Amino acid sequence: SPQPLEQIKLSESQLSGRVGMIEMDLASGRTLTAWRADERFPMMSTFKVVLCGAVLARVDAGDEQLERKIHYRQQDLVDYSPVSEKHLADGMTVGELCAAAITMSDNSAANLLLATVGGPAGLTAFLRQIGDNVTRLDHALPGDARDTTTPASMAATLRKLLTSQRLSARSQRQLLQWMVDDRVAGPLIRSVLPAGWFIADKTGAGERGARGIVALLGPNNKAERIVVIYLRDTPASMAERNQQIAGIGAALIEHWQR
Ligand SMILES: OC[C@H]1O[C@H](O[C@H]2[C@H](O)[C@@H](O)[C@H](OCCCCCCC3CCCCC3)O[C@@H]2CO)[C@H](O)[C@@H](O)[C@@H]1O
Ligand SMILES: *C(=O)/C=C/N[C@@H](C(=O)O)[C@](C)(COC(=O)CCCC(=O)O)S(=O)O
Repeated sequence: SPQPLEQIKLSESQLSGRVGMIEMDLASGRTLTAWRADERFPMMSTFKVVLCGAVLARVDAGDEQLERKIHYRQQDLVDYSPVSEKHLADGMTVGELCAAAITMSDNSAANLLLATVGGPAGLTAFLRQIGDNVTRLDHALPGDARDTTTPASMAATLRKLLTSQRLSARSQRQLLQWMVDDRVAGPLIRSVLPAGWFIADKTGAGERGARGIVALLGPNNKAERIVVIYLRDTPASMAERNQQIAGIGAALIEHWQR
């Protein structure tokens, strides 16, 4: 593979789309690679990690419990509810809702959780409170800033949730574990990663070719770096979008020591 930046450029050329990317040391926030890092991209399902960060902040504050059982009705379900559709009789705990939202991208779970943090306005206020003045949730054509972030903002926000003292030790540990447990792409990624490489992640997909991943990655079985990659405005097949992101991954892996 070529160098990371060379591969990012090749991916834009092949996809006819915009790629946005940050590679960041998790412990320190050192930025290693930045490409369109201040440009806006649709977050898609990647917002679910930030959502559950806000849920954990309420738990830490004494205003929520991960144990608390939420009962919901079939009429409350929205499109794509692979876990939540199974619990109409018995409900789900707030913690289970977060696990379903992050690890399965369960939309009904995310919707229920979003209500608890005061909707999109409430989540946006949470972001402003932790110093993210860029990311916004309002609920995919160009010029629409709704439900968007930048690679730099998302990376900084994820770092703050995972490592700063904004969340309790236990809550940091929980948020990381939900990402380790991703079922959408985690096992697939492991299957193609060389031995010794740690992965935790949340994926996203959307209209007009939108595709993305927020991940922790590193050799020696350590979450050494945050990697955020967003694609937008490409007509490419999902398989091709996946392959291009994987290719950027390969360039990082082959050329890690920078
Ligand atoms: O340094 C040489 C390494 O190169 C290859 O590994 C290949 C691997 O066989 C391939 O499957 C992967 O594809 C990349 C798959 C990445 C999966 C997605 C990555 C995500 C994670 C972070 C956020 C965005 C991308 O590339 C690497 C590097 O060439 C060899 O197989 C391996 O033995 C060796 O250790
Ligand atoms: C989050 O990114 C959601 C993406 N797409 C869903 C949606 O728009 O609600 C779909 C229902 C597809 O969902 C999936 O394939 C699950 C995995 C999505 C993910 O990568 O998180 S819609 O058909 O696009």
